[PDB]
Amino acid sequence: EHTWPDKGSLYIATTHTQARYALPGVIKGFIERYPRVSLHMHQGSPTQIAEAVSKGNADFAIATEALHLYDDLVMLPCYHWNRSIVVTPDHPLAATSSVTIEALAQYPLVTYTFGFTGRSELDTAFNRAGLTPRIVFTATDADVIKTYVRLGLGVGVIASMAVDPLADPDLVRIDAHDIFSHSTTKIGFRRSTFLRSYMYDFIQRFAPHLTRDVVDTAVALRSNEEIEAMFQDIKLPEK
Amino acid sequence: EHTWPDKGSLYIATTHTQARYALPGVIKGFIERYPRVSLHMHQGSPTQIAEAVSKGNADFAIATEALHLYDDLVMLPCYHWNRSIVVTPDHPLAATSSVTIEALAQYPLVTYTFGFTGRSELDTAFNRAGLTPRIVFTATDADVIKTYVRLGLGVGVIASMAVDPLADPDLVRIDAHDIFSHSTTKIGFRRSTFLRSYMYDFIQRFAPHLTRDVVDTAVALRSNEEIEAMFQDIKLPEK
Repeated sequence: EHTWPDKGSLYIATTHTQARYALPGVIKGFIERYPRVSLHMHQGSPTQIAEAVSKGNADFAIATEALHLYDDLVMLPCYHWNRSIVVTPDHPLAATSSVTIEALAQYPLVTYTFGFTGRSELDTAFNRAGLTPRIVFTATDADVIKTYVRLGLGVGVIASMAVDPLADPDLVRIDAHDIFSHSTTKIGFRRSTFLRSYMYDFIQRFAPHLTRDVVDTAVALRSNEEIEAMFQDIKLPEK
Repeated sequence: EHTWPDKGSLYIATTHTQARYALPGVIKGFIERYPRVSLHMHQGSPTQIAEAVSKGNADFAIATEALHLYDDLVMLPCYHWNRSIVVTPDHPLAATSSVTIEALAQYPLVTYTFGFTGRSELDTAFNRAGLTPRIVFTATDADVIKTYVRLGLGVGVIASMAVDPLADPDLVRIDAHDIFSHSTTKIGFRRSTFLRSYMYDFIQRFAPHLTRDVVDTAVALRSNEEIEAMFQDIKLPEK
């Protein structure tokens, strides 16, 4: 009754973070809406996702910049996100009134894999603070990070969207927005890709401010930098 | 009282599957046992894990062959594992008395990422059966695979060790051991790595049949093939 007969395919390339926490609700709304649209989703590295859209068979890249690198893709900012610190309750950090980055760097760290899903913002942060991060555990998944934090491997740094006190009781969470710069999740595709109505639809559903009018305009800019500044006077979604 | 004062480091490179399901209990037993041993664990692709041990800073590669590719690593078989089919209960497969591969290939598939964690055994299987797999979703993580299966993207093929009816109620599981050949998880390191007592200890704890005597012998074989046939007359662990 309220579905579309639109026929086609939607091939998306994304990371674990998006597919796990950002995507499922959207995809559910989409697949129900567009039954004759075959949906594909393939997890890979920022470099692999790039390839898949730049050279391969993917329609859309959904990743935190970079990327969707470069460059030679139309990039549209979707939302901002940052990190939380996860530890065990008898950890020293859990008992420190306000946690600085210096107090954090005294400890072994459990976090995302190199380059990354917001790791380079972490390393940049440590460099800027004249500090050396003791990285003990790297993984793509926030689920494994929690496990190893739970058994005492170290301090966990993950996306805040990957934290749930009802799904993760007993791990203490520490908001670290004033420790790390935020990350921007973006969406993109080749300039030659014909934008179907279900494509705009998916886009707007993932990023509301990305209406068909601003999407076509952004395409016409021929610059992902000018697309970014397009939204500098509004507040992007935060997750 | 029952711990060791042994000082050193254990740098391991593995996949999501091992770190999530095979590793945590072992690591927990290890870290408690060897407090002055700094433990590292880094998730990556079979090729990245190889590099890390062949050229990088990793001590041990823990991965399903390949690898731990090649070759130029000492490879020791740890255990055998196979796949299960996960679907929703009103799925046609869930209602088919005994599921063949042909009946499986009629459906969109949700599984591991290319090359892989037992995916090439899947593709080989389909090739052998003169069938074309409709791969819709690839991921490193069995957790995301379940989610997308749950919302109806397709049929899930995962490691059986990643299935738990108490942790995953309402997804029906289909044992597919007679559909796919099993996979062998292996462990390895450079010939030049000095084997510490905590290293043998970790090894034997991950693979009981890998005692210090069979480990040193395997090292002396100068062939990972001859190491494999060493255990052809015993039954390796199955998970």
